Amino acid sequence: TTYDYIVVGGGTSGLVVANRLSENPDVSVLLLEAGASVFNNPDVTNANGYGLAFGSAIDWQYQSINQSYAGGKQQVLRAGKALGGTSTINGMAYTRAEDVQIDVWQKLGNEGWTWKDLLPYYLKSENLTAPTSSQVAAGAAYNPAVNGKEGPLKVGWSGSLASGNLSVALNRTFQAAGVPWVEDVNGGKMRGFNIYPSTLDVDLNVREDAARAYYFPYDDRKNLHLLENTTANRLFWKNGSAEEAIADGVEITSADGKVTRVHAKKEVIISAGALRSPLILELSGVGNPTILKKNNITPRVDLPTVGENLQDQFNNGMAGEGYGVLAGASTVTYPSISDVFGNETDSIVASLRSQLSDYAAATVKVSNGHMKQEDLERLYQLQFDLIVKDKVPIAEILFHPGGGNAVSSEFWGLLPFARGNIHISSNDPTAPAAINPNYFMFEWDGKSQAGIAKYIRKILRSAPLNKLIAKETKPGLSEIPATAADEKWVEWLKANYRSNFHPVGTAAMMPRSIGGVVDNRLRVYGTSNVRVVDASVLPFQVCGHLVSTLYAVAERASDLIKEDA
Ligand SMILES: Cc1cc2nc3c(=O)[nH]c(=O)nc-3n(C[C@H](O)[C@H](O)[C@H](O)COP(=O)(O)OP(=O)(O)OC[C@H]3O[C@@H](n4cnc5c(N)ncnc54)[C@H](O)[C@@H]3O)c2cc1C
Repeated sequence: TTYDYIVVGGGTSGLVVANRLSENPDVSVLLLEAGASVFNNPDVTNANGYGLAFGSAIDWQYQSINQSYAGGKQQVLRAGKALGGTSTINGMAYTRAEDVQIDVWQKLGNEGWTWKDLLPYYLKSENLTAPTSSQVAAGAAYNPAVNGKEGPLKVGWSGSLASGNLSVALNRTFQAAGVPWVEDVNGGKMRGFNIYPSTLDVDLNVREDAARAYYFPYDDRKNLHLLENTTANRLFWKNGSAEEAIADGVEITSADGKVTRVHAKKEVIISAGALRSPLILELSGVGNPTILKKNNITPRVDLPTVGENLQDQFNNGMAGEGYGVLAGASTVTYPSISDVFGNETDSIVASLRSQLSDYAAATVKVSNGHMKQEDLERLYQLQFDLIVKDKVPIAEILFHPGGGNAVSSEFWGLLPFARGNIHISSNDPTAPAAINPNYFMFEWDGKSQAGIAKYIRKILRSAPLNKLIAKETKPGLSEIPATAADEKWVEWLKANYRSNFHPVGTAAMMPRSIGGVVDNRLRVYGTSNVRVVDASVLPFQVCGHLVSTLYAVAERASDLIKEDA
């Protein structure tokens, strides 16, 4: 039961690592996956099936604690339980990050993590199919210099894509609001309006999940091994004389309930997702001693920010009704703070600036003092500067034809300041975690969401879109009158929001001295040979949809692992 590498979690990120490490025929790799293949699951393969698998056997359906700042209700936190992980149930959108927000990773002390360093790995991951003439006419575009042609992840546009009145009107309406069309949001500058591509195999007309990309075309490799329906509980350690912890292997529970062990000669890579990887660490004795001791776990490594620094987004939705049939492309708009707030920007900025130290003080308490005031002030300053000085997008706004006369919009603030945490509730590896994203904790988080909603209301009634749109239907003017105060908007947003399912930061890549959990090679502090490679390591949220960046991070991590070997 001994392998060179064990990769825990055959998901979006884990499959990349397993693929790349097994390129060396003399290296054995074991993948552990709690779920199973969805190669033949038609609700996964369905190119238009986003949403169908929600609440099914392939959705973990994690649940938050009461969201005390958001009206008190608990929230489902969805995630894929499948070979391919969350890439099997997600919305398939392929968008990246702002260059300067990846550059911040190196600024805060993560050597080698910048846009210029990550770009080659975005390229390495990707195989973009160029749009057809009909797709071009609909608005599909790309910058060849920033798209890969040979990577495992197929990317492209739907065969159903055709030009229509709605997407043309949106282009014009956003341009009139000062937000122009851009050919590609994936070259490090995201601001603009765009007919975005998807993780789609256009040759087959199926969802391109991580397993179809990185696993199945390679499953004849004799040095790559997969255990499906197999849950990793925790790591166990070599018993020696030195302080530094050396992982010996992983304890697993199989479908028949048998608990056994597998061993790693080189390293254990944890890729179980942002809502599981930190828990695996805690159960292994890597985490906050107070939490471990409450659960009768002896610390192997005192690393009290494991599970801290959880950052997620929340989304809301609006809708309109056309005079007639609405048709065309699905579109994304990434507006900056000044795009959303216009002439009130300076006042919004002044208010936010006056709040940063107070946000930090509140977050210190969330972490029971394990993130320091000074450190959080500096982290929040970096985010503030991205918003205010670099003018990174503060919102994602999707517009979709909804069939017939319907148009829907789905939107979210990209960079809320709220931080929460996730922690084990017991030493029992089956026990649900206490998950607390702290949605709506800070004024900016709700105020920006309300600003975005108000902006969308304005767009729906602006020229030339207002020639197509008869009225707003959600919330509509009955539910939220034209003269309603911001509190009415915030109350409505709180009553109707969903998690955006973009949790990051629970094993954050930062210097240990500022509260990081992993180093710049993704190695867990205090260990020799344990890495986390998944959304847990992102130290801040990004502007785009996560898989593109997670694939790139895992591609780069794979090279770092090989170099260390
Ligand atoms: C509904 C939804 C829609 C989304 N929309 C988009 C979108 O349109 N575009 C986009 O880019 N991103 C989207 N996202 C986000 C993106 O899909 C995820 O952030 C990303 O897939 C997470 O990758 P990961 O490697 O961190 O974890 P995952 O892909 O979740 O992988 C973790 C893997 O570990 C397994 N696992 C967990 N615990 C254990 C255990 N103890 N033992 C063994 N295995 C375990 C899981 O079953 C899973 O396969 C969406 C997410 C959701 C939930």
